[PDB]
Parts: sequence; C-alpha cells; structure tokens
Amino acid sequence: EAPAAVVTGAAKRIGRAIAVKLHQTGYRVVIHYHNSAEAAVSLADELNKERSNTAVVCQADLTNSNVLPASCEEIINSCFRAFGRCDVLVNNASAFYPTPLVKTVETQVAELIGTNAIAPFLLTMSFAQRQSNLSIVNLCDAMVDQPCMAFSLYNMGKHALVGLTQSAALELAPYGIRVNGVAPGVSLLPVAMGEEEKDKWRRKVPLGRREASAEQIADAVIFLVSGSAQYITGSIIKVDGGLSLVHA
Amino acid sequence: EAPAAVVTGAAKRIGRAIAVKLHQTGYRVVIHYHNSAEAAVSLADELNKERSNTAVVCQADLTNSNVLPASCEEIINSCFRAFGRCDVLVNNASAFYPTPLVQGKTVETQVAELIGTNAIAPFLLTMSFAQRQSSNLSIVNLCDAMVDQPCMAFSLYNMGKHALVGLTQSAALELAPYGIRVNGVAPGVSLLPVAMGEEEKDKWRRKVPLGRREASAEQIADAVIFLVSGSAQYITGSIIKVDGGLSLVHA
Amino acid sequence: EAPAAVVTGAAKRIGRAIAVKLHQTGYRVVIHYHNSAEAAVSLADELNKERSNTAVVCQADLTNSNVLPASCEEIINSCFRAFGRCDVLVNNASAFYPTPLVGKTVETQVAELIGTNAIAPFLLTMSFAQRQSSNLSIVNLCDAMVDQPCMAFSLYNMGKHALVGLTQSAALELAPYGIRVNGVAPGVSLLPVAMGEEEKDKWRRKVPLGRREASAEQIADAVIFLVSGSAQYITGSIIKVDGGLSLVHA
Amino acid sequence: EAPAAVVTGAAKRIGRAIAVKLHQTGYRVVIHYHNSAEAAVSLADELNKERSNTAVVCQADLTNSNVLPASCEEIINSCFRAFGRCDVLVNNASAFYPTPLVQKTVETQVAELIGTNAIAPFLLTMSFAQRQKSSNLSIVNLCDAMVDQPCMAFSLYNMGKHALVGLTQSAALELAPYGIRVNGVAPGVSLLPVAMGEEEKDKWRRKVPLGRREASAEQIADAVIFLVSGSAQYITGSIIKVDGGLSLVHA
Ligand SMILES: NC(=O)c1ccc[n+]([C@@H]2O[C@H](COP(=O)([O-])OP(=O)(O)OC[C@H]3O[C@@H](n4cnc5c(N)ncnc54)[C@H](OP(=O)(O)O)[C@@H]3O)[C@@H](O)[C@H]2O)c1
Ligand SMILES: NC(=O)c1ccc[n+]([C@@H]2O[C@H](COP(=O)([O-])OP(=O)(O)OC[C@H]3O[C@@H](n4cnc5c(N)ncnc54)[C@H](OP(=O)(O)O)[C@@H]3O)[C@@H](O)[C@H]2O)c1
Ligand SMILES: NC(=O)c1ccc[n+]([C@@H]2O[C@H](COP(=O)([O-])OP(=O)(O)OC[C@H]3O[C@@H](n4cnc5c(N)ncnc54)[C@H](OP(=O)(O)O)[C@@H]3O)[C@@H](O)[C@H]2O)c1
Ligand SMILES: NC(=O)c1ccc[n+]([C@@H]2O[C@H](COP(=O)([O-])OP(=O)(O)OC[C@H]3O[C@@H](n4cnc5c(N)ncnc54)[C@H](OP(=O)(O)O)[C@@H]3O)[C@@H](O)[C@H]2O)c1
Ligand SMILES: COc1ccc(OC)c(CCc2csc3nc(N)nc(N)c23)c1
Ligand SMILES: COc1ccc(OC)c(CCc2csc3nc(N)nc(N)c23)c1
Ligand SMILES: COc1ccc(OC)c(CCc2csc3nc(N)nc(N)c23)c1
Ligand SMILES: COc1ccc(OC)c(CCc2csc3nc(N)nc(N)c23)c1
Repeated sequence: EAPAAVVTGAAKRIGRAIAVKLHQTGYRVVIHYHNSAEAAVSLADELNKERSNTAVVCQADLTNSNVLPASCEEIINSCFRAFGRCDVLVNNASAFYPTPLVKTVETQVAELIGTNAIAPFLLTMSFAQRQSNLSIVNLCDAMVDQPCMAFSLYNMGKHALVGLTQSAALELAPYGIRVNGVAPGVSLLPVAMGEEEKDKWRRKVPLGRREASAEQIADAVIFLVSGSAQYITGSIIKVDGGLSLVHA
Repeated sequence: EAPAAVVTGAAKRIGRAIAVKLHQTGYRVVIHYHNSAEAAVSLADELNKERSNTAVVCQADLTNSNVLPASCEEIINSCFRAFGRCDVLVNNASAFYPTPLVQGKTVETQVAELIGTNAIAPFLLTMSFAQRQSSNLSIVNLCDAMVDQPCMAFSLYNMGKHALVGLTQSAALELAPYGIRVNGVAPGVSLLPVAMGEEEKDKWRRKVPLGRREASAEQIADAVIFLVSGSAQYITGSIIKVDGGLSLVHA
Repeated sequence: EAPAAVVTGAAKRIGRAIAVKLHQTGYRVVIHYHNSAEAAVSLADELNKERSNTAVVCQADLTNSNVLPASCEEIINSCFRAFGRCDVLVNNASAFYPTPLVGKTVETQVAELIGTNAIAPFLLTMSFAQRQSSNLSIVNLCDAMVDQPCMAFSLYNMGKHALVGLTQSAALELAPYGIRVNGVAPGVSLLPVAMGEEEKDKWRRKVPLGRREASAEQIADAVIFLVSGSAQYITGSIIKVDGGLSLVHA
Repeated sequence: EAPAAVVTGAAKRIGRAIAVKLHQTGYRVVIHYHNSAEAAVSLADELNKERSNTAVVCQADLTNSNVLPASCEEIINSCFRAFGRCDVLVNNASAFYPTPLVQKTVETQVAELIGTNAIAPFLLTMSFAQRQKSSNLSIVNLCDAMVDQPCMAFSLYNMGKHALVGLTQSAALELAPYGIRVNGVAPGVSLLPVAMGEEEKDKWRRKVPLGRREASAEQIADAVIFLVSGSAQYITGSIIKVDGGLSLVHA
C-alpha cells in the first residue's frame, strides 16, 4: 500500500514540484488548489498517466473565515476518501503581498494570516485527529528575521508558522507524527515581479548568484518525509544558498 | 507638556504595573481594559489622585473581527482626545489558554481571541499609532521568553506570540524612518495565573535559576521603562528577556 | 572516479557511523583518530575489504597549540596523498567534559575543548579550501542544546557556539568557490561511555519523539543528506536531529 | 560603600565610555588596558579628580596563552586590592581584524581573536566568581549584533563573538545560584575604526534604519548601565542589541 500526501497550493511552482517529487518517490497525492483548477487537473492528469489513480485534486480557499476549519477538515478527508490513509501533509499554500503600516486590512489579515498560519494549524489538527512514517512539512521563510520592507502581515504569518512547527512537533511527538519546516530564501520569483528586481535578488545569493529551483526546495521536503529523517522533528531546514547570512 | 502612553490590558497584573511605572515616570496614561472595569477605574482614580487629569480608561475587545481595526484606531484616538498626543504604546493585553491539537469555545473563537489579542490587535494598534504622528516615540510589545520551548497544548497562543516577534521586527524596520522605535520585553515566568494552585506555581518557581521565583510585575515594568527611556534611544527591534535564566534551562 | 571524504574522530561512535555511510555511498574515506588506533585500523580494514584502496587512517591530536595548524594541514594532505582529491570534510572529533566556573590545568581544558570543537574545524576548513561536476562541502557536528547547555560545560558550549559561527562565516566566504558549509546538531545521541545507566535513562525520558537517544546512523543520515546532490542549494544551515529535545522547557 | 567595576580595554572608545558612565553612577573602577597606557592614565586622572581614589589602571595582554589564566586572576585581584570588592565585570576588550580562509601567523591570530573575545572573558568570569564563592553582582559581555550576518573574511573574530554568546548563557545558568547575573550588549555599528575613510563609514551608516548613523559609545554604555542596575535584577542570560535595527536589514 502506497503512502499518501496532501500538498496545499500544489498546482504551480514550488507546490507542484513537491507534489511531483513525492509522487516520483511512490506517494499517492492530493493536489490542493484555490484558483488554479486547470493547472491542478493538468498535473493530476500527468501523474495519473504515470500511475493510474494515484493523484486527485481538492479545491479550497484557505483564507481565515468561519468556514476555514470545515474546509481544512475536508482537505484531510479528501486524502482518506481517495487513498484510505494520510501519511504526509505539506503546508505550502501562501498569500504574499505588502501591507504597509503607514483589500480592506481585515481581508489582508484573513488572507495572509489565514493561508500562512491558521490553515496550517487547522490542517495539522485534522491530520492528527484522523490518525508508519507520518509527518508534516511547513513551507517557512529563511528571511523571517530580515524581512521585506512593508510585509508585516506576511512576516507575522511566517513567524506564527515557525511557532506552529515547534508547538506541533512537541505535542504530536507522542503520536509518532514529526513536524518540520523548509525555509527557502529566494526561490521562484513572483510572476508579477519585474526582471530587473529579480536580478537584484539573484545577485545577493552567495551560492551561485541565482534563485533555488522549485526542485531544490522539494528535495529538502523529500528528505524530511523520508526514513532518513526519522529522528528529526521541530527542525526547519534553510534552503537559501546563504542569502540569510548576508548583511545589509 | 507631559508625554502620553497607551497600555493595553492595564487594569491589573503586569499591565497595571507598567501603567503605574510610566505614570511615576511622568507619563499620562490610557488604561485600556476589556472586562475588568472596576479594576481599571480604581487604578485611574489612584493615578488621578496623585496628579489630576493624568489617567483615563478605555474599554475595547481586542478579539479579531472586521471591526477590530476601528476599535484599535479608537484606542489611539482616545489618547489624543484625553492628552493631545500619544508617545508610547505598550501591547500587553493577551488571551492565554490551551488549544490542544488532538481532542466551550469554537476553534474560530479561539483563533480570534488568541491570535487577535497577541498579534493582530498589536499590528492594528501599531498602524494607528504610526498614522497619527526632542521626541521619543516608541512601542513595546509584551512577548514571551518561552516561545521556542513552549507549554504543551498552547499552539495558538504560541503562534500569536511568534507573530508578535515578527511584528516587532517588521515594525522596527519600517517605522525607524519616523523615529518610532519598536521593541519587546519577554517575561519567562512572572505573575502566575490566578486559577493556578500553589503547588503548580511552586513547580514553575523552582525551575528559575535566578532565585527560584517568578518575576514581579515591577521587574517586567522596569524593562519596559528602560526601552521607552532616552537610555534606549538607539535600540529598536530588540526583545529583552526578563526571565531569570528560565529559557536557558534544559528539560 | 570516487570522491573522497575526511571524517575527524572517525574510529568510533557517530564519526564511525558517518565514515561507514559515506563509504556505502561511494566515498573513499580518511578515518582520522587520536587515541583509538585499534578501532581506526579495524574500520579501515572493514571498509577496504568491501572496496580495496578506499580507506586510510590518519592520527592527529586536535588540541589547540602552535602546531595545530600543521596537524590540520597534514590531515587534509593525507586525503590528497591517498586519493588525489578531497571533496568532503566532516568535523566530528570533540572533547566533552565539565569545566566548572567555581587533573587537567585550565589552560589544557581551554586547549582541548576550544581546539577540538572550534579551532581545529577552522584550520581544517582553511586547509581544505586552500587545497581546492563537483560537489564540495563541509559538515560540522554541532549541538542542538547550545542554547540550553549542560550545567558547568561552559568551555564545551563556547566551542560549539564558535562552531556555529564558523559554519556561517565559512558558508559565506567559501560560497564563491562552490564549497557548501553546513552542520548537523544532535540532541541526545550515543551517551558517554562513562555515564551511569540511571543518568542515561534520565536523558532518554526527556526526548519527545520516542523517549530514546538518536542512533549514530540517524545522525549520519543527516550528514549524508547535506553532502548529497539533494542539498546543492543548502549552505550555512544547521539541521537539528534531536527528536524534539530542544523544544522541551525545564 | 561604593561598588567596584572592572572594565577591560577601557582606555578608549566604547570601553572608556562604559568606565565613565559606571564612575558617574557611583562605581569605583579598574581601567584595564593593553597598549594604551597614556589614555588609560589620562582617564584615571580625570576620574580621580572627580572623586579621589576611585580609579586605578591595570595593564594586561588578553591574548590566549599559558599565562592568560594568571593574568585574568590578577586583573580581578587588582580590583580587590584597590577597592576591597568587585561587583561588576565588563568584558569589552577585543581584537578585530580579518582572517581570510583562502590566500601574523595563524596561531597568533587564533590566540588574539579567540583569546580577547572568548577565553579571557571566560577566565575573568572564573576569577570573578571564585572571589565571590544589598549586593548586585553582574557581568556584562560586549557581544556583536551582526554575529549571524558576519563581515566577509572575519571568521575567527565571528567565532570568538559566538563563543562569547555561549559563555554569557552558560555562565548565567551556572552563576545564578550565587546571585551573579551575566548579560550582553550587542552593538551593530558603533564607533567606526579611526583610520576608516568617511566615505566607507557612510556606507555602514546608511544601512542603519534608525537615523542612518552609528551608535555613540555613550549609547552602548547606557545599555551596560541598565544591565548592571537595580532595574535589571531579574535579567540574566540576555543579550540586548543596541543596533538601530541594522541586523533586521536584508542584503
Ligand atoms: N518563492 C519563493 O522565493 C519563496 C521564498 C520563501 C518562502 N517561500 C514559501 O514557499 C511556499 C511556496 O512558494 P511559492 O512561491 O511557490 O508560492 P506562491 O506561488 O506564492 O503560492 C502558492 C499557491 O498558494 C495558493 N494560495 C494563495 N492564496 C490562497 C488562498 N487564499 N487559499 C488557498 N490557496 C492559496 C495558490 O493556489 P492557487 O494558484 O490554486 O490559487 C498559489 O498557487 C510558500 O509557503 C512561500 O511562502 C517561497
Ligand atoms: N504572566 C506571565 O508569567 C507572563 C509570561 C510570559 C509573557 N507574559 C506576557 O506579558 C503580558 C502580561 O501578562 P499578564 O499575565 O499580566 O496578562 P493576563 O493577566 O493574562 O492578561 C492581561 C489582560 O489582557 C486582557 N485581555 C485578555 N483578552 C482580551 C481581549 N479579548 N480583548 C482585550 N483585552 C484582553 C485582559 O483585560 P481584562 O482583565 O480587562 O479583561 C487581561 O487583564 C502578556 O502579553 C503575556 O502574554 C506574561
Ligand atoms: N553523542 C551525543 O549525544 C552528541 C550530542 C550533541 C552533539 N554531539 C556531537 O556529535 C559529534 C560526535 O559525538 P560522539 O559522542 O560520537 O563524540 P565523542 O565520542 O565524544 O568524540 C569523538 C572522537 O573525538 C575525538 N577526540 C576527542 N579529543 C580529541 C583530541 N584532543 N584530538 C583529536 N580527536 C579528539 C576522539 O577520538 P579518539 O577516540 O581516536 O581519541 C573521539 O573518539 C561530536 O562533535 C559531538 O560534540 C554528540
Ligand atoms: N565599534 C563597533 O562598531 C562595535 C560593533 C560591534 C561590537 N563591538 C564590540 O564592543 C566592544 C568595544 O568596541 P570598540 O570598537 O570600542 O573596541 P576596540 O577599540 O576595537 O578595542 C577595544 C580595546 O580592546 C583592547 N585590546 C585589543 N587587543 C587586546 C589584547 N590582545 N589584549 C588586551 N586588550 C586588547 C585594546 O586596548 P589597548 O588600546 O589598551 O591596546 C582596545 O583599546 C568590543 O568587544 C567590540 O567587539 C563594537
Ligand atoms: C518583494 O518581493 C520579493 C522579495 C523577496 C523575495 O525573496 C527574498 C521574493 C521571492 C518570492 C517569495 C518570497 S516569500 C514568498 N511567499 C509566497 N507565498 N510567494 C512568493 N513568491 C514568495 C519576492
Ligand atoms: C500552564 O500555565 C502556565 C505555564 C507556564 C507559565 O510561565 C512559564 C505560566 C505563567 C503565566 C503566563 C505565561 S504566558 C502568559 N500570557 C498571559 N497572557 N497570561 C499569563 N498568565 C501568562 C503559566
Ligand atoms: C552530562 O552528560 C551529557 C549531558 C547531555 C547529553 O546530551 C544532551 C549527553 C550526550 C553526550 C554528548 C552530548 S554533546 C557531546 N559531545 C561529545 N563530544 N561527546 C558526547 N558524548 C556528547 C551527555
Ligand atoms: C571592516 O570594518 C568594519 C565593518 C563593519 C563594522 O560594523 C558592523 C565596523 C565597526 C567597528 C567594529 C565592529 S565589531 C568590532 N569589534 C572591535 N573589537 N572593534 C571594532 N572597531 C569593531 C567595522
């Protein structure tokens, strides 16, 4: 019986790379998406071409709301329905945009704190409640202590996610559920970002003056879920090419 | 003219100790409170007896909601209404209770209270404080020295306090150009919960290397007063542990 | 042709497990040792029986002194002499014992504890870099408990904190040369041979994930990840392998 | 009776400002120096003009060596011989220069950089505590806010400063039962090197969010004064950044 993984925000970019690598390793996968239905199904189609009935999609908004807990319960339920088990949860989905101190602000709070922290918390609860090499991997941020200017809410969300990673590692250890993070520095740059701004970031990276591929981020995820990480819990692995070590 | 400070959750315990010490230092104070009206008014009375028209109370729920931004804005407005300025903001108010991951309040409410009080309200209050502004403007966030060795089953509380570290850093960076410093004070064990039995209190006390006792409220307030003072005018983005070595002690 | 790795303090325990796993992955290995000559030679024998001419021993005291730079250069030299290349350095050797603030002299304690845990890693890093399709990296055996240290282990703890600093500074400075520098930070793994069983069990019961210490092989697994092609964007990172021990309050 | 403090490397710059502020606070002081005899004596004479018999100087090399333990014991002993007590130790003296990994002997660089920044502090701490085997005893270590984002090619310096963090934590834990608190102050950019061109000084100044300027020596001293004060008596194992937010600024 193959293990099964849920990957949030898995239609594109880093989440897609993670889904693909888990699938290549032998997992059956739930590809969660919010707006990217076409891309989510295209990925499922590709994975199911390789191995029939090993990939399904699941739609949900992960914005904080009165219905978020039910939405997160259903994401976990979708894995059990499709595959009869849920071994791995990857909290990858994330809103990312500036929120200057000086969309309504309450909506920004709901999206940024919801996707990056509250949904991971609720998914973690539902994952644990429903329960071998069980683990959770949270996509963190190597730059949390040297944050982007005017990204307070995003940064708060990513700090909260560090807190969840630690608290859940502690509390779920008795159940044999490990809880770890992967912290990219600069990986795939935002599609909306200009080419000049992208190159400004790349030239800051000590190791090769380039961003991490999605696959390089996924490699750390694969390690953490693997049998080679069986004693590792509450750890956050930076995958940042030394970017966080570089002073102003 | 005397400077003015807002202290959230200032009716009792650490919040009161901070309000009292700021007042003793020459600040006029807004004593924010949620449910503790009697205690808030009693404190304001004591302070106004010491110096007339130097303390007012301000009631607000800091639970997350769509009106929280308006509530936070009104807290800062109340300081300007009373005193014509707002030099210091102390984010002290905090919900604190367990939220077990594996099994009264709905999870939605728990998220709203624990994340709202510890992180979102601080953020909105920070926004409003900055938007309203020789000078010594600053914000102090009451953090938690144990955030990396958290209490079992307190994930949402811990998440909120981590978020608060993030705000302290992000806001220090962004508000520096406005001369608004943003720092934190991180108690370990200070005043134990009223509902806690003495045996459980003593268990915590005997963990603290420096004197096997909890921090007094005044000791926490002392670090706050330092950070708002002219003796800290180059300090921003710093979180000062006031924990008697507790966070250094392994399992 | 096969890459080559230096592992310090490789004759026994975690260093041996690291040497063995690297060897199983395809590395030729320099098994550095100080006092454990018989165990070092026995391991080299086992590894060479598996693949001929893939293991050598190299003896060196890694206590701080005016000759330590020469000793460290000679360790790296021994890898080039045996194998013609040096792809991986694992800084594992370590003195570990209490040095209370209130038989060995204090100058010897400083020399041993700071030398093995920090200065030798530095000098080995220098010599490794100076001697340099490729995948060059250094892995430093750190300590997950550096911020919640054992009582009366100040010099040891200072050494391990210095090793964190080295890992970071060297990651930064050697990145332009394609040399990655990372760490692995055990919590409780193989307990000291001298420790009494009661105290061993005390430590085991503190670990959230399984109430047991890490095996040497579990520590080695993280080293193998960091030197692998699956870590080629990772530098300046220290991976805790502690079963959650460092998360547990007093 | 007046308390007494030892300040290492106190002839100039930050150490001098610390010595002055301690003296202004009421401390008698041991002004340790290595090469700067004239500056040390000039300070001593200035302080003794203020209050007779309140300042002495103590010469020592704090490079790592076989004799360093004796030298450190003698520094502490000097404070007892001068003043009959030793309440405060400030580990400020520090060698600082690049040590590139790829191309003074290296063993000398090790001895100087690790000796001054880590081993001498450790030995001074041992000696301080052994002599202590109303009171407010404490140690303040001058750390570095940039230890996790170090200058390129300063590995041995950075190693020494990381080691000093370890000492600060380990000694806080171990000495807490004796009532001796151990803390740090971590400047980011404070007084720039004397030779440094203003154009290079400005490159660093412009990076500092809070005021685009370096910390004065006096601002660093202010944080030391807080930590040794009665307002910090629950604070141990804490390192206070005094960096204007520099360490929060990404590349
Ligand atoms: N890229 C980087 O350089 C970098 C750096 C540091 C950390 N990270 C972290 O690594 C992870 C992946 O990064 P990425 O750049 O690949 O992420 P991304 O493209 O910004 O977002 C990934 C997905 O998150 C989903 N998402 C956004 N808002 C959502 C909402 N309200 N509800 C449900 N899903 C929502 C979206 O799914 P749909 O498209 O289906 O709507 C989106 O495709 C994130 O956690 C990110 O913070 C990335
Ligand atoms: N006590 C400790 O040992 C300790 C340890 C570490 C950190 N800290 C931190 O230091 C600060 C002070 O601690 P403390 O023990 O004095 O705090 P506390 O007694 O638990 O709470 C302080 C005040 O928070 C206010 N509050 C709670 N929920 C609120 C809501 N929904 N809306 C508005 N206000 C709300 C309450 O005001 P009303 O009474 O008016 O309802 C309460 O009096 C907190 O931030 C805490 O996290 C304390
Ligand atoms: N074991 C744990 O629970 C644990 C926890 C945290 C971190 N770590 C770290 O992980 C690494 C491996 O731990 P371990 O317990 O396997 O180490 P260990 O047994 O204490 O020491 C490994 C080797 O270090 C060598 N060594 C000691 N002093 C030396 C000197 N003066 N010169 C040269 N070599 C010297 C010894 O080699 P010879 O036998 O040949 O003399 C010894 O076998 C160490 O860096 C340790 O600090 C271990
Ligand atoms: N300045 C900054 O921007 C900055 C930034 C971060 C941290 N810090 C830290 O704050 C502290 C003060 O900084 P600073 O710039 O004022 O220091 P500094 O001028 O570089 O050095 C202070 C003193 O250290 C003494 N010293 C150097 N080598 C010694 C040796 N081998 N033995 C004994 N004493 C020796 C010297 O004494 P003599 O002159 O008598 O020879 C020197 O005057 C240091 O610990 C430093 O690392 C400073
Ligand atoms: C100002 O825009 C910036 C500045 C710095 C950046 O890396 C240091 C990036 C990379 C993209 C990114 C980082 S977290 C993150 N999180 C999500 N959910 N998506 C992303 N695309 C990113 C973008
Ligand atoms: C299980 O109850 C515990 C466990 C550990 C504790 O300190 C190490 C405390 C002290 C009270 C407390 C800490 S954060 C905090 N935050 C608020 N808003 N209120 C409080 N009363 C506390 C209580
Ligand atoms: C009081 O003795 C202790 C206390 C705590 C411990 O783990 C948390 C250990 C495990 C052995 C150990 C840790 S670093 C270390 N370093 C070396 N070179 N060797 C070792 N054997 C160890 C022993
Ligand atoms: C290349 O020169 C540099 C680069 C960056 C710097 O600040 C971040 C400084 C300030 C001086 C300094 C920092 S630690 C330090 N330590 C000692 N013992 N002395 C100093 N003078 C300094 C100088």
